[PDB]
Order: sequence, then structure tokens, then C-alpha cells
Amino acid sequence: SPSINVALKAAFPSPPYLVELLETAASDNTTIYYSLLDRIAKGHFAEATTDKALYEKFLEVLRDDGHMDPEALSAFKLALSLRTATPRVEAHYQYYTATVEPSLSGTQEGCDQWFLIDGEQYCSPTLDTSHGKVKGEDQLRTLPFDRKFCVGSRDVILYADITSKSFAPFHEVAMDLAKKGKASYRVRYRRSPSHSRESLSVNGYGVELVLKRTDYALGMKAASFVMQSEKPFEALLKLTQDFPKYSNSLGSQNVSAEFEAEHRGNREVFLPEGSNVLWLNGLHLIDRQIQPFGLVDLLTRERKLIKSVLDLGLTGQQAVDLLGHAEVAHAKSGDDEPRRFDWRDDIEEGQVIIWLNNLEKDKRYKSFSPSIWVLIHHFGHGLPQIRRDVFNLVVPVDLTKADDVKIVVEGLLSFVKRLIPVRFGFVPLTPTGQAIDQAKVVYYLLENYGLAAATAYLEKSYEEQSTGQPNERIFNEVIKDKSLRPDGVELSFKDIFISEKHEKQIHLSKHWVERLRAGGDVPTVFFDGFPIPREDNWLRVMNHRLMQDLQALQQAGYFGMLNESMWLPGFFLEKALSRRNTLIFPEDKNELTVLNVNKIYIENHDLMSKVPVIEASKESTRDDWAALTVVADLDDIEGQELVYYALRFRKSNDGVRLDIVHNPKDTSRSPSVLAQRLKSREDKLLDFTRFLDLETALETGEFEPDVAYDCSLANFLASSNMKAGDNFVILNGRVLGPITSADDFKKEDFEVFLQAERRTRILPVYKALEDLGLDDKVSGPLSAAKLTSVTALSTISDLPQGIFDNAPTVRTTLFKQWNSTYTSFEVGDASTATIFFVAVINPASEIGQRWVAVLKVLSELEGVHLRVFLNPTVMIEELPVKRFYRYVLSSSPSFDESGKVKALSARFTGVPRETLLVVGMDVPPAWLVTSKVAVDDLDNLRIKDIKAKRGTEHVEAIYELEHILIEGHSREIPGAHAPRGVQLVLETENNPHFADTIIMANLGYFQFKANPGVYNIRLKEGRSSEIFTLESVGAKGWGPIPGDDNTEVVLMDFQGTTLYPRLRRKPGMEEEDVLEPHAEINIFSVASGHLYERMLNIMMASVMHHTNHTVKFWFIEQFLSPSFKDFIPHMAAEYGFKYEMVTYKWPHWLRQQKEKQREIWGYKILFLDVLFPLSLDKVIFVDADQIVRTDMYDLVEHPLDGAPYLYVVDLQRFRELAAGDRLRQQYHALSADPNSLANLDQDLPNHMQFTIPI
Repeated sequence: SPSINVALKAAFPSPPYLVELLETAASDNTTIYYSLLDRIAKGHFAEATTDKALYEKFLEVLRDDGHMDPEALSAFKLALSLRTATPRVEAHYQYYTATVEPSLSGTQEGCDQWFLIDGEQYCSPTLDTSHGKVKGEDQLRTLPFDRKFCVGSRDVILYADITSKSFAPFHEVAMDLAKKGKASYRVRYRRSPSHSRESLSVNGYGVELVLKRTDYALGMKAASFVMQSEKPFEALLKLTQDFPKYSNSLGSQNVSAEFEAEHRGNREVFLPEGSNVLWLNGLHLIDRQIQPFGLVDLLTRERKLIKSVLDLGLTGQQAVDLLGHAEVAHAKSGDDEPRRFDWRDDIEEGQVIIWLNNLEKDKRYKSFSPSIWVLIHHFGHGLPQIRRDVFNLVVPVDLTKADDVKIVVEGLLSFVKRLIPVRFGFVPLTPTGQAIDQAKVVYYLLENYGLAAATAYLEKSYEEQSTGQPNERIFNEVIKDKSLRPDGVELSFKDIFISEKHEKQIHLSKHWVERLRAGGDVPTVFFDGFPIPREDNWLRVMNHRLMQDLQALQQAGYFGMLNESMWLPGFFLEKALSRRNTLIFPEDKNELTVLNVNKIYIENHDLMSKVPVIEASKESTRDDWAALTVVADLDDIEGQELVYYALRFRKSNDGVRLDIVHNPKDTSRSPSVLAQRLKSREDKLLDFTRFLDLETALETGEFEPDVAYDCSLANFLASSNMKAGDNFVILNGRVLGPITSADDFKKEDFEVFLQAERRTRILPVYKALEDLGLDDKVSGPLSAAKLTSVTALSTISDLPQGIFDNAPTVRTTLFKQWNSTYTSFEVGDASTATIFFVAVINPASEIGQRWVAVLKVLSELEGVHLRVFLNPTVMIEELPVKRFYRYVLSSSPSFDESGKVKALSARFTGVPRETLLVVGMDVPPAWLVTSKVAVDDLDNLRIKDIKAKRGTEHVEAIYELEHILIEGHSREIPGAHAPRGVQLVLETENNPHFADTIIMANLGYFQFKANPGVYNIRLKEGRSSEIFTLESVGAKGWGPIPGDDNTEVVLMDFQGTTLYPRLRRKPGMEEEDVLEPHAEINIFSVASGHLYERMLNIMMASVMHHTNHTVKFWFIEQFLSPSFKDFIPHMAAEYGFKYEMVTYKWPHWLRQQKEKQREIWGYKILFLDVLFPLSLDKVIFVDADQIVRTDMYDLVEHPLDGAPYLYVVDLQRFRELAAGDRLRQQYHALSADPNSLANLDQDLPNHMQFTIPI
């Protein structure tokens, strides 16, 4: 038979089978994790014979008993076949070997499950007879895979090994520990050493067999041919795998027969040619979203969202038309559009903003008429010239730094100089020390001398030097140059420290900035109310709105409502609110942190009942109803004070379902009695005249410690990601954090939150349902809070807008709009469905085959309405599908003979015999797959040749995965600029100098090479720990979040750890990290194919014999065949030189390539300086053909001076001006259009020969 046999195997060994079940079934359920850990210590699971008969017991338990529904049993089986949760188990294997062992300083007598209590080791299960001691970085770090079994005054850990039966009692020892509310418990799994080197045969991969000789109406003959073989989903794929072979059959048995000809009312109504916008229940997907491992990690949160309302009283069809609705295009189109704000200084008392423009009284604008009607009748793309104040701008300035001062000095004084009919001004910021001392001179000069002098100093300060500490002798100049016209109050001189220039103005300078929160991560600008972020580029946001203000006001003019007696600045400040609560109206207006309120109060039977609730009385209407969750620390003066103001807020509105869950600071102080102080007097709640009435009820009530209450909280706080002591106000699911004090959210802000939330989410949730037919499932605040939390997970993109490539989640209703007949059908379960893949795929596509095979496996899920379409594209001149696919994805757990863990692989029967097929690996974008188990060729897979070469038509080549990426991106504060040049050494306690990948210009790119394990990330001592400092390596989103200062990253998945750290400057120095304050000779070369390998080899032999010195080597792993890998150490000993191998990965933002040749030149010249680590300098790549007779000394010993690089790698100049990082954006501009490169490894560096030297 003619069949290549390709399997994929992970480098890391197989985890035990019982615990693979124990993590997929009990993944995130705090309850379900410790329950499946009891049936093994009972007998049920510890009874099994083989690996088949252990999974079996799980399923019937996780269905009839009360774990999971059957429309997820098959999904459990599927993830178990794909071994998805397997790397998660290797994090415990690694934490033990790299952190648990360095503390473990004793003898394992035979105490299989040695306990960890109070920094001491106890082999004995009764505790008070030790065996060892705990060292440095304590294991009591709350790692997110040893979940919280209640809480207590002392934190305890155990390392159970379930493969051994000795775990049964030792596990039960600390089961009672947390039960009686005495201590906290968590189970971290143990390395079972009795295991074999059983390889983890990974799947979720595709097998590409490209055609090198590819170049010796078809997408319509084949298109009409699937609705002719009468197998709508099974026969669609039976073309998608071997299309390059099955092209002749498209000329035999009425293959044309244009019936789907009238079915060309598809593109001219919904979507153009040559694209596949795969729909998921309402939202749009991309490539980095539609694949194997990167898709099921997204099919469960939608599942949770949907059923949330089929309990309230709806269906899966009446949920897709409810989420993909007209009113849900407000979940995103609403928060970005801001509220009006108040900036008037007359609340401070006219003492803060200082003005450059004075439009009405200016003696430079008199040329215009002072009447209002000037703007009413105005024409042109430009601005309405007038002598009256309509527009206002306020810009804060950090006087010590030169970046913000430069703006008044230039930016503002340019718009004033260029006659803009807008009033520009600013406030002298008073935050970081010195800018306060340099703000008094600004007020001294303007009140006591005039506008000239203050501005003069500012400019003349910037032009001369830029005074860090206010300069006096340059101030004497400004005095003795403009000392005339001292209006209001007269001179003081030199030492400013009086009762006004010093006092009033600086105090009220801070009063006004705090009232509208600007001083921080975002130095926020203003303009006729509405906020403006200055975290990167302010110029765009206020300028687009600038044109939109005048035509908005013109409508009021058109109607005459604008009287001649009306102040034009105080027009946009009519709605306007006092204090901008940033928690309600964020900086980044597209970022609503909402965790489904229905998902919270539903699997926590004690915590969601023992809460002092005040229902939204049935005395009032429907839209008032809302469940303001108030989770706060009532044992603190800035946590119990918000509880009483929220209570007071309920008094005013009968639409408040109040919640007062105690969030205690003190862990030994069992929460329940504090909650019982408010649950005892819950009947007559919010009937308290003063705060003192609430403060006397928290002393009277020494209740019994209900330890059952504190354990359900330990299941809620972890799920909702919450902190203790610090507070968070919630309404229908919307978190505001970190509520430092009760001043951040007074009662006069509880209404403001109800305004915006009613506006954006509350009201439209009822309107979507009113024009639908199910308006009777809005039971009180309850349903309405579940609805306003389901529709919030629709506008939350999985990927922050501006990294991978946009991914804007938009829920619309056009997916199902297309006449559904010829190329249309709905295979699978429909009305009783859970996941709704209403799809639209074209058969002529490079990855459309992969999606046909991925969605085949997702279709096999119980209750899926995978609707399928078929748009017939025509735009092709050469072969559309140049490759032979086969997707390795299985639903029912793959099981072997006596139940062993079976291998999911790929095969090609009856495949072509006279075409070379390049075996390439298309698998999630974080897999350092390398070829290691082969005998034949990568570039050469003719079937007729191997039929003789090895003796049969079969192939026994097996590829090997060895690395799971940690791809990420670095940012900066204030400006989110690129932190490039920074050197970072990712490291564990056990493995110090491990690996280092530099930050690059493309939004601070980095990607660390590692396998499942617990890591941290250092900056190497060169320049980093002097001018740059990482506050938090953002392992938890772009955010930020008050509980993620974690400079620790742990990996145990497939897609890597998407790390978004927030590196910040040390205050002071711009001074770029990219610029300065084994052997002496080395060489690298590229290779692909057994023939390419041998022509490379003779170059290595004719380069370690001609020269009298030491030469190391640096070729690239995956391209090389296993034939070559068992060859280099041989020539490295008899000749006497050194091997070593380097490799990297093209990110999801950089132009990938089709045929494996263009790929090679991408990695060769752009990926150069990052391939080799920092502990190197000179490399001498020479093409895999030449021979070096020369002494290789006058190749390293060669002056370059400005020239970075058949080349001369100088990793000192290559890091100084970052020519590799430059060639990245150089290739980005000349790869979109193939109208610039014949080749890319010798034409990209020669185009920039004058700029980037040789």
C-alpha cells in the first residue's frame, strides 16, 4: 500500500492516566476537583485494571451522580483524546524537580505523601514528629493548580501521588483539617517515578505535503460536485485532503452541472469572494482563533453563557438571535462614546487653570463679530472663525520632565499663534516633588507680572537647559526683562514661600486634578467635558472630536434653542457630572471587566444564601431592578462605610437587590460571625439614621463561628479573582477596582454608576427581548443581572485590540441571511443545540481545508448546529491547493490493546508517486516541532523512489515536538512605547542562566523557549537594572489588575503564556538601552534536505583545518533531517570542533510563508541577532557550497565601524543599532506586495545599503 506514516510526540513524558481524567473533568470547579479525589480513596477508582477501565468509571459518575451534562461528556472524551490537560500535570512534575526538591533536605523513609505544614515536613500523619526542613522561596506560593480547600489561620500543603495506594489515608488526614474551619488545604500532585519513558504522543496537528513541481473554473466544478455526491459533510472533506490529486475527476460524470448557478445571490447580498468569516453564535473569528487547541479553550465560556438563560426560560435559537441582535451592537458601541464632565474652576474658587487664549477679550481676535449666529451659518472643512468662547481644552503638565512641558512651550503656543477659535489652557501639575517647587514661579509670574513672564520662563527654561530644580539666575533675567505692568499684587522676589503664590494655588492645583483624575498612568487631557487619554498619542482623539463639536452645537442653532443670552462654553457642561469615577468610565473605553453574575450565585449554596440581601421590593417597575453586589471588608473604616452608603442608595431607589458579602482581612477571624452581625439584623435593614447605627451592630453579635460559610467563599473569590481588605463595588456583574477608600465611590457615585450602566447595558437588555417574544423571563433584578452579564461576555474580545491583528468582537444578525438551498444545509442537532457554528467557507483556500477538518471534529460534539455554506470563488490562475492535508483530531478517547494510551497519527493512502512532498508542520503558533524520528527525506517524498530505496511504499517517519512557547509583548508607562534593547534572562530557582530573548521594536516582542514548568523573569545586569524596571510582568492581561504584580510566569498549556508585562522607566533618564553608556571564531549555516546537508558538511571540514584556531558551529534544528543529527558529534571529536543548535519562531504578526523556501530567508537575515544568545559576538555564515582555504582569523579580526554585517555578524553593533530589529519592519514593508523581492536574504539588506551597512 502507498502510505507515509507520520506521528507527533512531545519531548516530556506521559502523566498518570487517573490524574489526566481528574484534571479534564475537574478543571476549574473548586468543588468537583476535591470530589473526584475521594472515590479513589474510597475504592471506586483505585479498583481499575487497565487505562481503559479507569476512564470508564469517570463518565457514568460525571453524568448520573451530578457533575456534568451529556452535551459536554463527548467534549470531555474529546479533550481526553487530544490530551489537552496533559502539560498541566507536568507543572507539578517540574515544580517538584526545580522548587520542591531544593527545600526537601532530608530522607524519604517511605512517607509517599510527606505533609507540608508551618514550614516543617512531617512524614508521620498525626504531626509533632518531623523529618526535614523548608528553605527559601516557600512552596506556600498559591500556584493555580492546587486549589483552595476552604481557609484557616495556617496554610497547609500535601504532595499526594495517586498512582500509589498509600495516598488513600494521608489525603483524608487534611480533609478534616479545613472541614472544622481550622486550616487551609491545597493538593499539588506528585511525580510518580514508577512511570516509564512513555512518550506523550501529541495530536492537534496537520500534515502538509506541498508540491515542489506545482507549476506544470475548477473551484466551481468541484464546488457543484459536493452537492452531487449526496454526502454533505462527509464528502466535502474527502476532497479537502487530496485536492491536488483529485483534479482529473473534475472532468468525468457531469461534474459541472450548474445547478448552484441561480444560487449566486450570496456575494452580492452578504460576503465577497476569497474569504471565510467563520461565525460563532454571533461573533467573528480569525486564523489564530480557528484551529485545534486554540478553539476548545473558547467553546466552554459560551456554553456557560447560553444555558445561563435557558433556565430563565429561553432556547438556543432564541439566544443566538438575542445575542446576535441590533441592541447588542451597544455592548461595544457605547462605552467608548463618553459622558459630559465639569471642569469649571469656580468649585475650587477660580484658582487652578491658567489660560493662553482669551478669545472674547484678546485684542487679537477683534477682526470677528462677537455674535453667536456667526457659527450657526458657517461653511468649510476648516473652523468657524469667531471672537467668542465655545471650545475649551485643559492639558496637565509635569514641569520636571521635558516631554509634557514641551507641549505648552510648543504644541499649545502654535494653535494660539495659528488663530484657532478654540481656547487652550493648562494646569501646573503638582505630583512628583520638584514640579511643585516649579509651579509657584508660574503663578508668581502670571498674577504679579503678567502672561508674558510666566510663559517666557517656560519657553526660556526649555530653550536654555530645562530646569529640573527651579533656576533663580535665569529667573532674575525674566524679572529684569518684564518687570513692568505688575497687576493685582506687586513684587516678592527670589524666595517664593508665602500665603498665596505658594499656598492657595498649589493646594487647589491638586484639588482640581483629583476631582477629574488625571495625575497617574494616564496624564488625562480635557476638552468641553469628555475625557482624553495621554498614554501614547493624544493628538488624534481630541482633533477628530474637535470638528464634531461645532456641527453638534449647530443643530441647537438651527432650532433657535440657543438664545443670544447663553454662555457658549457652559453648553457641553449642562449634563456634566462633578467627579469622573474612572472605575465607571475607564481610560481605555473598550475594556469592561465583567464576570457573569449568574455564574457566581448558583454553585455556592451557603455563601449566596447567608448574605444580608435587600430585595428590590415589588412596589416599583421593571427597569429599576438591578443587583448591586457590594463585596467589602466590614472590619475596616474604608470598607464598612461603603456598605452603609450603598444601603442609603437602596433607600432612595426600590430597584436595588443589595448584597453584603463580608470580605474579611483577617483569615483566622472566621468571616461568618461578622456576616451574622448583619444577617441577624437583616429583617429591618437600611433603617439607620447615621453611620454610628451600623457601627454599633458590628460589635453586638458574637455569633458562633460557622466554618461552613468560610469554605464556599474560598470557591467564589478564586473563581471571581478577588482580593481581601481592598474592595470592589459590583452591579449586575461589573467590577470596579481597587476601591482603596469609601471616598472613591461615595453615595453621589452610586447613582452615576446606575446612570452609565442603565444607559449602556441595563435598558437595551429589555429592548432586545421586547422585539423577540420572551419578555416574561426578566424575574426581578435576578434575570436582568444575568442578561447584562451574558451580553458583556460578547463585547469582551479574547485578544486585546492592537496586538495579533484587531479581532473586534461584534455580534450581528447577517450570518443566517443568505438563500439556503444548493450550497446550504444544517448537518447535526439543530433545535436542541448548544454551540451554533453558522459557517461560510469557500472550497478553494490555503487553510480552508484545515477548517473543514477542525470543524468536522467540533461537529461531533453533542448538540451542535454547525450550518455549512459554500461560496464558489473564481480568482485563481495557478493551483489553489498546493498541499495534501490530513487533520489529527479524535472525539472518543483513542485506546490501545490492554487499554494503553493510544497514538493519534496521520497517513496517506493511494497518494501520488512522482511528486516531491515537503513534510511541514502546521500546528498551533507555539510549537517548536523538530524532525527527529526519520530515515527518508523531508524535501523528497516521491513514492516510486522509496518503493526501492527502503523496500516498500510505506514511510515510518515521526516528527517530534520539543518546545511550548511563551510568546508575549512588552509595554511602557507613561507612553506605551517599545522597550527594545532590554536583556531578560527567564529563570527558575533550580535553572539559573537558562535563556534570554531580547525585546524588539514591534510592540516589545519576546518569546521564551520552554516546556511545562514554573518560571520567573530577570533583567540581566548590563543596562536594564539602571534605567529600566519591571513593576509587573503582566501574566494576567494588558489590564492592569491589582492582583498581578506577579513577576512569575508558569506554563502548562499549548498556546504558550501570552505575557503582557508593563515595564516602566526609572524616573530620570531617556538614554536608550539599545545604545552603550568558548572560542574567538564561530560560523553558522542553513540546511534543508539530505543533499543540502552533505554540501554543507564539506564546508565544515574545509574550515576546521585551514586556520590555526578554535571554531564553533550554529545551524538550525527542525530543517535538518534526523539523518544529519546523528552525524555532527562524530566530526566534532576526530576533527576536534564544537556543535550546538539554535532555533526560533515566526510570531502571529509577521508574514508567514507558503512553500518552505521563502520561510528560510525570513529566519536567515531578520532572525539573526536573537537566534544566538547574549554570550556571543562574532559569526561567519558562508553559503553551503564554498570551501575556506583561508585562515579564519582575518574574518573575525576585521574593522567594521558602523557596519553590522557571506557576512560579518558583530553582535555588539547588531545590538547597538538593532539592524535585525530594523530588517523586521524593513521586511514588513516589502512583503505585502511581491513587487520588490526576487529573493529576501540577499535583496532586503542591499536595498538599505546606504542606511544599514555591510
